[PDB]
Order: sequence, then structure tokens, then C-alpha cells
Amino acid sequence: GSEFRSMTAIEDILQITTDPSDTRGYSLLKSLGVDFIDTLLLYQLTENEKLDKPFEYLNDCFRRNQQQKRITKNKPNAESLHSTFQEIDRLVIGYGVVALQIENFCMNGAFINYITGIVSNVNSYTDFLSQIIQRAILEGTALDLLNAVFPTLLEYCNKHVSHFDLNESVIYNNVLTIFELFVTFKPIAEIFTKIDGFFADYSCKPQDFERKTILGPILSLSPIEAAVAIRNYGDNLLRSKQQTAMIHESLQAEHKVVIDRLFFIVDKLVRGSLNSRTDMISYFAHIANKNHLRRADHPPFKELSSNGFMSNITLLLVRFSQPFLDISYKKIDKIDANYFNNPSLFIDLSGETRLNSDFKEADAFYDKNRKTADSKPNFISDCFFLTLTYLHYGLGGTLSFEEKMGSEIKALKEEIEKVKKIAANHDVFARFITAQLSKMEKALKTTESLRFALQGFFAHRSLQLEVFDFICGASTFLIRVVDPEHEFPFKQIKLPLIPDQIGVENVDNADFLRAHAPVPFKYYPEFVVEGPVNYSLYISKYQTSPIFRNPRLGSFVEFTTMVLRCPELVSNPHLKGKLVQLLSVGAMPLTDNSPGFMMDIFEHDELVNKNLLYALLDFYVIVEKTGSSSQFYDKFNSRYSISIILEELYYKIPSYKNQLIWQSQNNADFFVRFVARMLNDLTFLLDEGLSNLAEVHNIQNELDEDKELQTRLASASRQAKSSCGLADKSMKLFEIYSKDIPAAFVTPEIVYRLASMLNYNLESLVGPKCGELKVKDPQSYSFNPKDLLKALTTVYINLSEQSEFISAVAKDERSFNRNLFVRAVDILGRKTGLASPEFIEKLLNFANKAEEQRKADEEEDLEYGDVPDEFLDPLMYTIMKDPVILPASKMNIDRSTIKAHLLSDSTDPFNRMPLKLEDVTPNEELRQKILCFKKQK
Repeated sequence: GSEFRSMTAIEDILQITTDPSDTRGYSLLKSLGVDFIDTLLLYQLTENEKLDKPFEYLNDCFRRNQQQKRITKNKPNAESLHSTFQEIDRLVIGYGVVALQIENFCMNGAFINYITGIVSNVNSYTDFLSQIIQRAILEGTALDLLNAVFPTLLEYCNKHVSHFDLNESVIYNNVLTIFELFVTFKPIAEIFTKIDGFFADYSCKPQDFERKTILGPILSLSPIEAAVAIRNYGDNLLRSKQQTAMIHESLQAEHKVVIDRLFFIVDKLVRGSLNSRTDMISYFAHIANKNHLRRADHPPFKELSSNGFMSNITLLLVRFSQPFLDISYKKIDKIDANYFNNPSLFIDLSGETRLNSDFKEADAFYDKNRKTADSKPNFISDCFFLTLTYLHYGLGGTLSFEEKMGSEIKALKEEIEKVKKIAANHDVFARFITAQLSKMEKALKTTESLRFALQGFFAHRSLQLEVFDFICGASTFLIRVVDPEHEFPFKQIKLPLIPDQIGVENVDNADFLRAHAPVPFKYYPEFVVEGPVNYSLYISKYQTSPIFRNPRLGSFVEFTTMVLRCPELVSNPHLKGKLVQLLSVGAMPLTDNSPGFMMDIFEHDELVNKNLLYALLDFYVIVEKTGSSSQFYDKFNSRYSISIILEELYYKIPSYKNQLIWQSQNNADFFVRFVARMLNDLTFLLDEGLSNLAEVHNIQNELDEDKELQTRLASASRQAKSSCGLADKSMKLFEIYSKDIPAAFVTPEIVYRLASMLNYNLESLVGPKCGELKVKDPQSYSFNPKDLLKALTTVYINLSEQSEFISAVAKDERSFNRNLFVRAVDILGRKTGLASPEFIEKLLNFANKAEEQRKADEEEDLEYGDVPDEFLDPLMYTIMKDPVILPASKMNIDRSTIKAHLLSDSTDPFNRMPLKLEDVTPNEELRQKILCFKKQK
């Protein structure tokens, strides 16, 4: 009849009949109408041993029932078919839910098998699952649905695949699909973080975070995973830049999609509920808290999370932050500056060096804040600071890992070549050496493959741009934390924060500065500044650096300049050393000889151009008083950098050239402090650069204990290139500067020392000291003797019409001899870079005027020079009667003279230090000779 059309439709949907003779492969059951289909089902699922895939079945049913409809509605007869089509949907989905809720309610297979099927062809369980989910939430039970499909998805990703990575294109892509599908339902999102095993096992090792944790496997999908790296590049490491660049574009494309989907998933979880996003922060916090050694010198790699894993989480956190740090800076208040005021609840700051303070101080500062709430985890700002801690330990850890690769590869190739030369006679030894060699080759492949993979990741513009932008945004935020009246970047900031030390000549400001450092900023963890700098100096080597002409550079260049301007902000000089090195990268002229990419900001950025020059000159001096256990060559590398910036700022930006000159006239004490250090260093630089250079030969010599004999030669040549380098760059500054302000270089405290330094180096450059040196390839160590001799002589010439200077050069007994200038011309007449002969002529004029004056004094003495100089008063020039030793300068002077000087001045005539005619210790011993002389003769 028609109550038949029902029993018939139930047959073709559930594929099961009752007549032992059916013309179709329907299951026969053995042991009503539509109240009988619940019974039919419970059987197919708990009795029929022929059903190995209960779930794949329930889905095919649901799948056919939904087709019976797509054709039953296109007919006039379609009514009693609704009474049934409905009870199907009620029990197919209703059971589909028990399948994924009760471990083994089915006859064949368990959770693992069903979700394995789902993962295989996911687009076919999409509708059914969707319905199973809705069912779950409406009926209450949903956590149970999750505790069945996700811990399982984890076991599947770990044990039922060979490797869950970017190579299993279908499997990972489908596993993400079931994450999205499942998490786009908000009632799930607000509960997701409760799933068994969503957190680390409190005994779980950091390498397993991305393995035994729910979000583990998918957060790791990335192209900088060894497996992917060798599959894609280890394939042919000899391919061309074109083909290489090809696979890079490809992998980049794939990664952009995976982090976009990765974000999508965690964003839904963050929006789920305060309890969820808080849990998301805890999860990420714990991962970071236990991966600090990722940033160690020799990281225990197999005991730490993967670079892919940590790098992705960084890109993610950089996105949850993008909103607060957009160029309008309107939301910049949601980030609590006092974040570090109370003990932390997530990021573990124990053992974290702070900007300008220490443990006792930070711990104590916690107490001065007892009366405020401890647990007030503002998400917005936990996210921000977690991003910074990840920028350091995650991205920072990854970037350092690749920077060291070239040097690793060199060493490996050398090692295998050594091993390759061994001749193993005995079969067991021959088999041994081959294994040794084999393992080394495998290591090499892994590294070269990884190097390409990693290179394609930092060269992935789109992604790196999100990172630097975060940095620039974070910069602006930190400036506001320093700014007394926290209002930057709305209301500008006034530097210096505390008046500059006119009296900077005191006991290590170290303690004074720390005491006057900004109340909140001083307690901030150091990584907040190291992270941005390390990354920035790093990606700067990339053709696609995000930093290049990025419209937000100013925000960073400002923060940098501020730190370099107020010594109390960050105490670590090694750190500020990096900052000054970055600035030098943005000063270097493009090969188009056009201004560095940072030159424009240097010139027009209000904050920058007002404090840059001063900061550089003050820091040039401040690094001297430092170093920390052979962190000795930092002060010189920091100066090499400052020099570069100084040389360029002077050539290309009148604005700065003016400030220099100004500084020298309106603040000579400060400008002299600077040139004085540049002067001192120049007395020995060329000397040791020359000595380290002699060694980089005494070592290449014994090369017809090597291991350390070679690390010694590599330390020697580095100190050479570093010394000859600063030498050349410092002479250029004396040349350049003397041309416009010769007066500044003839002040009493600089002139005599300046003359002696010049004659001394001139002696080196013109004689055997440089003339016998036989270095491999000069240029490699920044050693251009002839170019340096030119900057030297040009300096003489820029000062030659300064009486005091020519006088000094003439009186320098130690190393002045006109002949030196002679052969200086003669050997400047070798390579043609001598702006001569008008130069070679200007030089000889000086060389003679000096010789003139020299003889004038040698005779002036011989004739009217009886009374030995030590018996003469320094200010009255008469013979001394009551010799007395000043104590502040050890200068001898007549009782009468100081006594008479004192009447209107209680300072020492020479070195301006207070005193009283009492502190003046008489000098009898002297007045002794002053008699047997004043009498004898």
C-alpha cells in the first residue's frame, strides 16, 4: 500500500531487511512499523558483526536520509515519509552522539577508528558531525563529545601518522578543518580549554608540549620543521636561486594559510569567555616559562620546544596585539604600565635581569605595593607582555639558531673531509668509520636543508612585517611608560628626564642613576628591549627586511635614541651596544651612495634630531667605564658604530653638522670629554691592530695544538680588523671635524696630547712598524695603511695655521722629526689618492714651519736659558724662593705665588680643585739645589 512506501524507504536508508531472500546486499536481522527502527539500529550497532565501521555507517545513513528528502519533496506523494524521515534523523544523529561519547558502545572499533575515518575524508562527515555537535550542546553533554574526539585527535596525530607535519597535506589540512568546524560553535569555544589534556602534564618535558597537549600538533604545522625542510630543499641543495626562490614562495604561501587558520582557531577560543582566554594565556605562559634555554649559548635542543612551534605562537600573539598598537594609538591605555608592580601571575620573572634594578629592589618594590590587587589578569596586557617574551625566547631563539648555521656547516664539511681520509684496514673499523661518516652527512643535510627552510621564513615579508610592526608599536608604548606624564605619543616627551651631569666627573653614577631611574620602567624585564633589538639586527641582513622603509621605523628609532640619551633607563651597556649598532645599519649609505634608510628619520623626527647627536657623544665616552669579564671589545665595537653614524650625520645632514660645531663652542667641556677618549684610543689602536696582525701570521706560519691554535688565530684577526677599523674611522673624524673647527683641537688639554698622538702614528705609518708587516690580504682586516696616512696628514694641514698646534708639534720631543713628513710625502706619492701636489705642498710648508719653530726654541733655550726649568715658578717665571707642592696637581709653585693667587681664588691654578695655603706641603729638597746653584755658579 503506502504504509509500505515507509518500510521500503527504511530499508534503503538503513540498508537492512527482514526477508532472508533480498535482491540486495542488505543486512538481515534475526530476533510495529517505524517504532521498530530504533530496534533495527541498536542491532546494526551492537549485534551485526559485519559492521566494522559503525560510524562510517551512521554517516552513510544520515547521508542517504538527506537524499531521500532531496527527492521526496519533488513529488506529490510525500507525507507519511516525513513521519519516518524524521525518526531517522532523530536516531542516526542521536546515536552518532553516543558513538563519540561512550568508549566502546559499538561492536567494532573505538574512538580512534571512527575519528580516523573522519580525518580521512572529512568533507563527508561535515554535515552529520555538525548535527551531532548541536545535539550535544542542546542535550547538555558536550564536554563529553569533546573529551572523545580531541584527546583522540591527539593520539591520531601522534601514533597513527608517521609525522604530523606540513608534508601530510591532506591529513593536517583535514585535521584543521575538524578544529574549525568544531570550534565555530561558540558554546564549544567557551568550554574548549576544559578538554582532558589541554594543559601540560606538570611532568611533561618541554619537547613534548607540542605533542601531549591538545593544541599541540596543529600549533606546530610549519615549514621550518626538519622533515619539511629536507623534503622540500634537501631534495637538491645545489639548485639555482630561481628554483630555490620558487619553493620559498610556495612554502610561504602554505604557511600564510596555516597561521591564518591557526589564528582563526585560537581567536574563537579567546572570544569564548573570560575563563577561556585566561586559560589560553596560562597555556602559552607555561610553554614560554620552560623554554628559556632556547636562548642559551648552546641550547639543549632535544629538551626544548621546536622553532616551528615557538615561532607560530609568536606570530599568533603578534596578531592578538596588532589591534592595540595600530598607528592611532587610541587603545594604548589598555596595556597596564604597572603590569610588573605586583608579583606576576603568568610570566615567571624569577632570574630575569631587569632594565635598571635588581632582585632585592624588585622584590622590595612588590612590598611597596601590598595594598593593590594581586590577581587582576587584564588579558590585553598579558597578551602584550607574553608577545614580548615570545619575541625573545621564541622568535629570538629561532633566529639565533640559523645565524650560527653557516659556521656549523663549514666545521662539519671539514670534519667529514678529515674522517674521509682515514684508511681502515680491519673490516670492523672500516664499517665503523663509514657509520661515523654516514651520521655526519645526515647531520649536514639536515642543517643545510633547515638553513634554506629558515631562510625562506625570515625572507617571508608579509609575516615578518607583522613582527616588526609589533616592535614599533611596543616602542611607542614603552616611551609612554618612561614619559613622566604618560601621554606619548599624543603629547611629546622631554629629554633628559633628569638633568645631565655637568658634574658627570663623579663616583660611578651607577648607584645615582639607578636611584633616579623612572619608577615603573626600571623594574621592567630586560628582554623587553633585547627581543626587539636582536630580531632587528638579525632580519636586517635580509633583502626583504621589514625594517626597510617601513612607515613606522620612527617609533623604534625614537625609543632607541631615548635609551641612548638617558643613561638611567637601561644599565646594560652590552645591550645599548646593540642599539647603537642598529642605528649604524640605518646610517650606512646604500650602494647608490644615497642616504641610509634611517637618515631621513634621523633628520626630521623631532625627538630624534634633538637628542641623537648628544646621545652618541655621551655614550662614546660612557662605554669605556665598562666591560664585564673580557666583554672588553664591546667599548670598541660600540665606538666603531658611533663613528659610522657620526661620519655620515656630518656629511649628509647640515642640521647635525651644526649641532656638532655648536656643542664644541657652547659646551666644550662635554665635547672635549668626547674627543679626549677618541684621542687616547688612537694612541694604541693602530699599534695593537698591528700586533694582532703580526700574530695572524705567526700562526699561519706554524701551519707549515690546532683545535685551539685556530680559535686563537680567529680571535687575533678579529681584534685586528676591529682595531685597524676604529683607527681609520677615528682619524677620518679628526680630519673632518678639524676642517671646520680647528680651534677646538688646540685647547691646552687637547693640543699637546694631540700633537704627540699624531707624531706617534705618523712614525708608525711612515716606518718599519707598518713597513715590514706582511699580512695575507690587507683589506680583509680593514687595514689600509696608505688611506690612514692620508687622514693623518690632512689633520696636520687643517691645523697648520694654529700657532698653538704648530708650537706643540714642534715641542714634542718623543716623535717629531721633519724627515718623517718627508718620507710621508714620498710614500704618499705611491698610490694616487694624494690631493697633491697642492697637498704635498701644503704639507711641506707645515713640516718646515714646525722645523722652524723647533730650532727657534732649541736656540731660545741655549742662549737665554740658564736657570734649569724645575727651579722656575710656573706662573712668575722667576727663580723660586719658597718651593711648595700643590696637592691637587702635584705642581710645584712659589709660596708667594699660591699665597698671592689664593687671596682671590681658593682653587688650584692648574687643575681647578679647592685648597688652602695649609694643604700646601713645602718642598725643601728642591730649594736645596736652588741654593748650591744660586750660589755655586
